[PDB]
Amino acid sequence: SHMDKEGFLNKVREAVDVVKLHIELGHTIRIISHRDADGITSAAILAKALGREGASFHISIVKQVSEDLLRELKDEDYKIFIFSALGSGSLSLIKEYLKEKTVIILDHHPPENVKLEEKHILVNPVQFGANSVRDLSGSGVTYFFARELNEKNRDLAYIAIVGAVGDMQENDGVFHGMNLDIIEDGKSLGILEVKKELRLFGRETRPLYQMLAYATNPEIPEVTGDERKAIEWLKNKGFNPEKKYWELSEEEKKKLHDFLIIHMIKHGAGKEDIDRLIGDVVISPLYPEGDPRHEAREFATLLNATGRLNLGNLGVAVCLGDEEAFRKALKMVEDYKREQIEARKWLLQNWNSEVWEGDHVYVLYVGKSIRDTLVGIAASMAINAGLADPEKPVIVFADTDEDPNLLKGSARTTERALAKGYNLGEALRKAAELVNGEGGGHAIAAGIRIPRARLAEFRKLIDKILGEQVS
Ligand SMILES: Nc1ccn([C@@H]2O[C@H](COP(=O)(O)O)[C@@H](O)[C@H]2O)c(=O)n1
Ligand SMILES: Nc1ccn([C@@H]2O[C@H](COP(=O)(O)O)[C@@H](O)[C@H]2O)c(=O)n1
Ligand SMILES: Nc1ccn([C@@H]2O[C@H](COP(=O)(O)O)[C@@H](O)[C@H]2O)c(=O)n1
Ligand SMILES: [Zn+2]
Ligand SMILES: [Zn+2]
Ligand SMILES: [Zn+2]
Repeated sequence: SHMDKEGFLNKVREAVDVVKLHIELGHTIRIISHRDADGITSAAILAKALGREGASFHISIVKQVSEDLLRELKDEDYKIFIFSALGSGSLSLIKEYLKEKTVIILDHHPPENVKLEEKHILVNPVQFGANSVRDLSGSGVTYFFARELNEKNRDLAYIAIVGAVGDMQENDGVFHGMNLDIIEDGKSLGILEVKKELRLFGRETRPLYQMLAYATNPEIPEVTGDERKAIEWLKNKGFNPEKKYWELSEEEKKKLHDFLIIHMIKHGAGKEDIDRLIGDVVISPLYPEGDPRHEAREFATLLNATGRLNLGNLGVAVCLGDEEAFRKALKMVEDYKREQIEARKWLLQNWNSEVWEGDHVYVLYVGKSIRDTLVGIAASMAINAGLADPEKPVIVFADTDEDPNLLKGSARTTERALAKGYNLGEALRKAAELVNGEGGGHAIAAGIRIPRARLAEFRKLIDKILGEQVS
């Protein structure tokens, strides 16, 4: 990939001009944002930026831009809608249901290849050469929107990076694309620092043995999922296992890094996993050490915890400095992490007996054993736990809140699988059109909803469609 950065920024400036037309008239800005760290930070960036202009706004945090959602937004009397961190795969639907409204899409998903009307403006870095999961996230698009609207919005650079980390834009251990420009803005203001550190959840709030035991991206062999063994390993290497990572000296951190790298090599971990163990970690002196907001991944996890309970609006308030919202959000992270480890335990126990393996895909139907909103994490964990061939994409389906006749599915894969030609977003979109469902997303990570009774048909279909992508 390679971004035309100034061309993208000129498109951003075009959207800023449109939103200013509505601010002048006192129009309330309707905001629809994705239910994850990327979308929650996106909405907070818009809330702070519009607040600086004295404009009013109304935020909803949602899972997807569905035809049903757009039917609802069609009847709302707002004059302008901003979709942030989602929507680029729903341009035809937005064109239909919001035809007589002004729409701004601040997003980084692979855009639907259709023509938009004059009052609908897509602001998407992928259209200017970006890799959708690496060069900029939804919070990043929203950040540059806010920055062009008012230069004072550069103080949102850390919140923007929180969304990027939540979206795993530094999944290979380093930041890329225009995320590096946001980082430079934040450094100039002194509100963020980039450290070369252990890229695991728990730098601020977890004891070291839980930082190691929670590691699923990448896993630490023999230690992941076993706090007792994590304690034994840490003590044997000379570390107080109850200490938090932020309490280690820089000398002690580097010693831990060496021990972990040697451990992964001795247990045969792959080069890709070793390379993303140590890398860019973003902290912020705006918050105290030991506070999850002090580090981007802990902050993103805190926001994801509010989204999981359908309290994304509380996550927005956390980003905006509401300390009472922060105290509530702290109480949601423990159940969030515990359920992920339980999902991994179920996968290890049931993968061999339940998974359907085609020529180009694994399809796992977990029934009700894993929450519908966790099937994506589960698919990724099947790869990281070594259950799945890294070159074969994994799709996990579960029963879902949304509909008793529906299955919610998530697809995940690796960069080496993408090198073979697979594109999960495109494959799921095309398969959904044939089994009376709905799907799409990134090449490396995508979602789909299908009727439960069409699962067997879907498995054969998606295997064939993925195979046709193999060049
Ligand atoms: N392999 C993986 C994949 C996801 N996760 C968790 O899932 C969260 C969000 O995952 P998605 O980006 O797939 O929605 C991450 O921030 C992390 O807490 C994990 O712990 N291990
Ligand atoms: N119909 C769909 C379903 C999911 N997606 C995208 O696919 C990605 C992964 O989906 P899940 O998080 O639902 O597994 C998300 O970025 C989501 O916005 C999409 O663009 N169109
Ligand atoms: N290298 C990467 C980068 C992102 N991802 C996934 O891509 C998705 C991006 O989230 P959105 O669809 O919400 O933008 C997340 O599920 C994230 O875990 C990945 O699976 N591998
Ligand atoms: Zn260039
Ligand atoms: Zn998102
Ligand atoms: Zn995103």
